[PDB]
Amino acid sequence: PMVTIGPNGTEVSRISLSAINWAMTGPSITRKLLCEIFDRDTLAHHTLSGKPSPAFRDCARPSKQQLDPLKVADLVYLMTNSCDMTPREVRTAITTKCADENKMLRSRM
Amino acid sequence: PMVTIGPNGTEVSRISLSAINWAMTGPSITRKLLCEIFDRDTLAHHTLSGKPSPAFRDCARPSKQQLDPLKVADLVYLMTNSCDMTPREVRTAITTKCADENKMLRSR
DNA sequence: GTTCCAATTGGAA
DNA sequence: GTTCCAATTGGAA
Repeated sequence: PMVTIGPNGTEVSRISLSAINWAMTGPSITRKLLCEIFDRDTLAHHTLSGKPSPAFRDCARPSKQQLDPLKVADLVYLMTNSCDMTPREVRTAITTKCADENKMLRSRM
Repeated sequence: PMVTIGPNGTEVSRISLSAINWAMTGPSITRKLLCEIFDRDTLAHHTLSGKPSPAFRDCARPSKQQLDPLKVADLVYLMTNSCDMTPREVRTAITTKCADENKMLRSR
C-alpha cells in the first residue's frame, strides 16, 4: 500500500512509485515525489528554508512558512541512496519546484 | 609556457595548473581556473550568458557582457573529462564567480 | 503544462 | 578573503 521513504517515517504509495519512469533526470523525479508527498497549495505557499530572498529586502514579497524539515530529510535520504545524487541537487530541485508552483497558482489569475 | 585547455584553443598558465590541488571540489577548482583564464576586472563585469536578471528587468541594472563562449566551452570541457563533473555544475560555478567578483568591486 | 536557465542579493558558513 | 545557501523572476526550451 504505502512505503516509508526515510527514517522519519514519511511515506507515499507504491502505485505512484511504480508509475514513475526512472529513465529521466533526478531533479524531475524529485519534483514527481513532491506532488506525492506534499499537496499543491502547500508547495505554492512554502519554501525550502522559510527565509525571505536577500535580493528583495527592499521591495519585499509574501513571507512563506518553511516546508516540513522531516519530510524533506527523507526525500534527500532517498535520492542520495537510490539515484545517487547530492543533497545540493535535491534541495535545488525542491526550491525550484515550490517556485514553479507559485507561478502556476498566479496563472489562474 | 602555457597549456591549452580544450579543442576551441584556449590556454592557461602551466605553473598555475601545477599549483592547483585537485582534491578540492569541482566548483572550487572551476573558480580557480577562471581567475587564471580571465582577468579579475573582466569577471566583475561579465556574466555567463550576458543576459540580465528576469527579476530586475523593470529595475534597470547596468549592462554586463557575456564571457568568451569559446573560452568557457574549453573550461567546461576540462572539468567534465578530468574531475568528471556535469556541465550544469561548471556553468553554475562560473555564474557565481562572476557574481562574487562583482561583490568585491562594490565593496571597494 | 512543466521544467530549465542564470542573474541578482545578503548573510551565513 | 571566498565560497555557499536559496529565494525570486520571466521567457525560453
